[PDB]
Amino acid sequence: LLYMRFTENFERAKKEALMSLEIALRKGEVDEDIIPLLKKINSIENYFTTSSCSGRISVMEMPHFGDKAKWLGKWHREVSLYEVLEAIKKHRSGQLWFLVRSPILHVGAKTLEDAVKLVNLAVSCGFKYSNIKSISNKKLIVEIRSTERMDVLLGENGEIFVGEEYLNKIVEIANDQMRRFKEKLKRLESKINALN
Amino acid sequence: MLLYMRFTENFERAKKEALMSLEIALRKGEVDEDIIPLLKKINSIENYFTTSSCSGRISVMEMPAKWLGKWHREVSLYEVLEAIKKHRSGQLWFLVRSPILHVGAKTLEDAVKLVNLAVSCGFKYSNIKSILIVEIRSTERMDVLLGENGEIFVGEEYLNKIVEIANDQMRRFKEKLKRLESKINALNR
Repeated sequence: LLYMRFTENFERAKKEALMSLEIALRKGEVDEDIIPLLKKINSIENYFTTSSCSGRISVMEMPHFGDKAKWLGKWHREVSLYEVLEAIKKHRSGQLWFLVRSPILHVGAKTLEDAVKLVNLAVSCGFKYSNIKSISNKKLIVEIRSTERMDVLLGENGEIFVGEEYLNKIVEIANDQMRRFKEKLKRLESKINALN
Repeated sequence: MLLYMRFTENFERAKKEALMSLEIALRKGEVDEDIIPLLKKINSIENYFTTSSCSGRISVMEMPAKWLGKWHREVSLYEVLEAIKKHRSGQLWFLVRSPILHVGAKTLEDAVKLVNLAVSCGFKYSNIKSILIVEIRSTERMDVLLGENGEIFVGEEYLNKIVEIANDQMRRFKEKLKRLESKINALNR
């Protein structure tokens, strides 16, 4: 590690990140929910954004938990029991899981001080799992993430273990968590202005 | 002020206090035996010291939290079932948590070298935390909804499967801890 090299390389790193975002947007590959937030972060002089996401609910099958797998259903919105049931109907092999995951934002910072300021702001907005993920000679990345999540086993190798009542309760909680993620992202967007 | 050569403020005093806290924890057996080797190795390195740390854990809890059961080892189905029977209100969850270590470091270079090594050993969520300190953490976390407001939604067969998967994670945790401990010597100069 070369001290202060990421600061020296910041202008370059930001320009490259902006080009990547510009194309991603025009290609319709960015979760629309957080497009406003990403544009806002990039409008602040000492930061830029890299690959990010706004939260997800998924019905997927994998050999063993943690070994991320095949997505039968993937949503970054709240879902209905119908949508989930349609995904479940496709289950054939491995462990079938219903997963809820927090949004994840990766942000480059010009200095260590800028990074710590952002981490502290993110935590204040409800993203307790925010921190400095990496420091290299090219850039310093801050990761913003929340603690909410769910991992429910739905079946294994074609067999389904749950019924409609339990599935209804799981979807209810899942949608509550998704609602919280969306609320926290909007809160962060409104407060990042303080970074100036 | 953030100083690269003074990453963890008052390192000397902090390490002296941390070593004192570890001595007490060891004597009362309040230290997860699974992480003892690693903790001792990290503190033997001049540029580091460990603080609030823990090994992987399985628990049953309810929140609107109240812990109904807590274990730092592979659990049995029956001890988990008994914990679940204590559920009365709120959301009932079965949780699996990765071991977590907090490490102080003399310089930023020391902190980054440790994060990079930990990540290479399987602790992908290792990072630099603002309180600055290094946090070492893995990814095999689990949060399973089991019931709500006194009503359990799952049966014993289902719980047995969850317990088996949880124990599989705990074994994976032990494996990663051994790999990290066997490589931590590289940080010495």
